[PDB]
Amino acid sequence: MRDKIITGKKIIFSQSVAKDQTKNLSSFLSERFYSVNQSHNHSIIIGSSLSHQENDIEHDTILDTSGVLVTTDTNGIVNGARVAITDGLGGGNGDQEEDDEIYRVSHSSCENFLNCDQNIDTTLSLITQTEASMAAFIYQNHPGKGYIGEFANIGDGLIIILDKRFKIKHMVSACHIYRGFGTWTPPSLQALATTANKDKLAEGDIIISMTDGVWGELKTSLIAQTNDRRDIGVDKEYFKTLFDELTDAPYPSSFDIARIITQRAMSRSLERRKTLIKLINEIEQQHFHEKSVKTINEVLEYFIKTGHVETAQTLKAILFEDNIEIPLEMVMHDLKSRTVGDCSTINVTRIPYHLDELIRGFINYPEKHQILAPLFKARVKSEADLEEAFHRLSLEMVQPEIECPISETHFERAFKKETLDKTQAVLTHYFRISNYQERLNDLSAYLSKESSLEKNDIKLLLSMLDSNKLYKAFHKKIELQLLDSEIEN
Ligand SMILES: [Mg+2]
Repeated sequence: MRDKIITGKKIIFSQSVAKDQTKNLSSFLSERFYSVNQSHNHSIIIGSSLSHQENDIEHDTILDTSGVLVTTDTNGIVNGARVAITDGLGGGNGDQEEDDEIYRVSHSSCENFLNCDQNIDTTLSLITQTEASMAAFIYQNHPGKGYIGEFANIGDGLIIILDKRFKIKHMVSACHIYRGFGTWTPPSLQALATTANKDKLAEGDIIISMTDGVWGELKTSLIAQTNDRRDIGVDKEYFKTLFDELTDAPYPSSFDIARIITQRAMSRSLERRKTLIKLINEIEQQHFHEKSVKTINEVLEYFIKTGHVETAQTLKAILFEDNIEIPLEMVMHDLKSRTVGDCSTINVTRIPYHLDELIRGFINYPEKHQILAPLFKARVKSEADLEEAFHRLSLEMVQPEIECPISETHFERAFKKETLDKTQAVLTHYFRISNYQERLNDLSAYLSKESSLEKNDIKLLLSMLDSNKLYKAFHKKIELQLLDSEIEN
């Protein structure tokens, strides 16, 4: 059914910062982002924080692409999935055919990785036999090893692996290649063909993948820096506190998680672009030419002496974002012509529970009841396992429209209440059940003393239980349980 989801080529009307300064975070997010939901345990938010300072981008192409393919075992039960997300390198310079060409490789790279069936190291080797960075991973369940997740990240992509309590466990950092004086560009998947130097998960774990427009807005952390390689990530203390509004709430949807992170990233993005226009307006108000001031260190002499000491530190923080003498006309014209932001995209993937997927397929495909019946004898160990499983399935929320605006995100339950309550009681009774003809009578005794509503699913149970001519005598006494069903009023 909904086992493969890929984002589409979006084009938005991006206003300027001078018009976005009079808007709150709700107005900025609803005009620039979309939501692509796959289930309660996977969702994607894609948009564009790209904007200009005094003009509007009427055809702002979103050059990012995220995808997901959920894989199943031999019996049709989910046992893994493959996720990939790409960031279009460059583009947005005004050439639309260039933007289409960059998105063409960005979308095809994500789609070709998903449609492959090999491991992550062989899949990449085949497809790398117009640039776009990429970040992908593949998790899958092994018999004695459980979930095994192989990762892969190239460029400005970032991966963060949490557990069920939003506690950080691993991070796959981004990269930058020094190609010149201040020319740090992230490596690309297409560079893998140009160079030979290419340089155990658990249930409920949260794998979050984000683009340069997402984690670049949060508090950063330069992990490593060589002579031409820069490993960068986010401050794990600041990224943890983003989950403080989700500590006690049980089982949140991957959309709600991705919504929290994106809201915080766009909150700092909207404030950083406001601080930049407040700084430029405050510099133009001084008219430094009347006092003949051009050196950046003499401008700091002016601001610190005048009383705008916090306007100076604001300017110093941007100088570090990008002493010696540098003129004013260079930095002002540079800041005026800068583009703020990037295409922002994020995908959150929760590792499922084995029992939750065994029950999910048991509900979706009921004809497989006797096939996967002995599997319940293995997973189910206590009625706390089933109650925990169905409690998680109760709070699951899906999105009817796969792709919809982020403000008009309508969700509803992924299971009907009567479908969950009855299926829980069936599996609960099957566990409470699981020596010749004597036990053949005792099975009819426990079923007789029981008085469960909609007990017609005994035939559904008997299939799981069946897996001289005394079988006939018991099923005869089971047609006596039909009298017990007739007694039910
Ligand atoms: Mg980007």
